[PDB]
Amino acid sequence: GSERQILRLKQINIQLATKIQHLEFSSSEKEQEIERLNKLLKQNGLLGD
Amino acid sequence: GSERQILRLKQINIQLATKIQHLEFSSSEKEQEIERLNKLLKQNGLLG
Repeated sequence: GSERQILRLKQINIQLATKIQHLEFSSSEKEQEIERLNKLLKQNGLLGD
Repeated sequence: GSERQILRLKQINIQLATKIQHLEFSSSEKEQEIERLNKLLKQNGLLG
């Protein structure tokens, strides 16, 4: 149907909105690991000066 | 009518799909940054 696109898009967009939140969490976990590693390298003299 | 509603839903859909592609790309960049930081820790004897 032409109008039949309505439900399909609605439902895809809900799934994509959810997937964005999962990907934001996983991206944040990786940022926190990067910060942890940068601190370890800095405390050990390996991040410059 | 329905044609305008559909166009708006398609606009939202591409904005969401673009954001997902960005987060997948940035997350893979971050995994590479983690691998490089881990290699430098291993090389300096901080990973056993």
